[PDB]
Amino acid sequence: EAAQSIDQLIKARGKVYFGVATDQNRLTTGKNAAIIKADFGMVWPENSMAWDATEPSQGNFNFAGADYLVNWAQQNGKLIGAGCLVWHNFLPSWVSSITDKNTLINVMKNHITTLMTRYKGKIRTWDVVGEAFNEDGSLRQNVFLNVIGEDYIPIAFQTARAADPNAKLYIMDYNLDSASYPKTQAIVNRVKQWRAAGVPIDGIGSQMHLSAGQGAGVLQALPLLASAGTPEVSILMLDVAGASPTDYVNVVNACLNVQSCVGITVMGVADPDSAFASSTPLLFDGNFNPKPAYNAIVQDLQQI
Ligand SMILES: O=[N+]([O-])c1ccc2nn[nH]c2c1
Repeated sequence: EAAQSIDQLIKARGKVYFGVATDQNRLTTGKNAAIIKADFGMVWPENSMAWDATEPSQGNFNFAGADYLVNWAQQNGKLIGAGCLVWHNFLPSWVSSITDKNTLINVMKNHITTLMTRYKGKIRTWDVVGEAFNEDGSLRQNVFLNVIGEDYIPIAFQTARAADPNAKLYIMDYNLDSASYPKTQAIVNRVKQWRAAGVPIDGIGSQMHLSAGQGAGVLQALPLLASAGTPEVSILMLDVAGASPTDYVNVVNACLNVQSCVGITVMGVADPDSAFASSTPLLFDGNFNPKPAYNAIVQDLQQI
């Protein structure tokens, strides 16, 4: 049927992409590769770029999984996003146990530089820092904050910019879906401050793991995120419990409404492959058929 690719359609509305998280296992099973080829314009590593996947012991990197994704995307004419370079998730014990500031700075910089160098010029977007905020808006006391202090964030970004000046560098977080929530306000205020200091934060990414009914709030939250003045914002990790068309369409329209929002990435293709499968929160069902939300996004994006 005509005009059924949400990536094609969103590009026709002036956005950069509709993306999806994937990896080698997905691409070689199910109908994921077919759907991604037809319907999506950008891919991200669901897991293969995580620190645990990529640097399981100090200085010793594992690239096979990430290489597969990058190669597949290149072969299929897809943009690539990657991350997360610095966050509290998926950290090897060898990182978490470091207590010396200069050591951890250099570990972090080597992790950033190594990964970004390997894929230099190939990656549109890097999520450099993730999940840096507490729910109250204070900085999360992860190993980086505890050992390095708050400079870890400027250092990460500056390191990333040096490693691959072509990439757009993002900070990302979750629970940025309500404009009145302290975390949402805080990331804006801190990103403004960091950018005023010359930190090269090109984007804020909103990890939109949503419960039912939360789409509507994003119409206010996304404009708020864009007010930090980054050149870009994006929607990441999108899924919605229940997959209501109302929620999905509100999210998409938030993207359309926000000039600086470049695109939307969904957390996966088909429901059974979600970490939240019982909430059937994705755009394709367990037989790989598009769900009502997919079709509602198509109608919303269709336009002489
Ligand atoms: O948007 N994404 O779905 C997504 C998935 C994994 C990631 N790791 N870093 N950034 C990511 C974005």
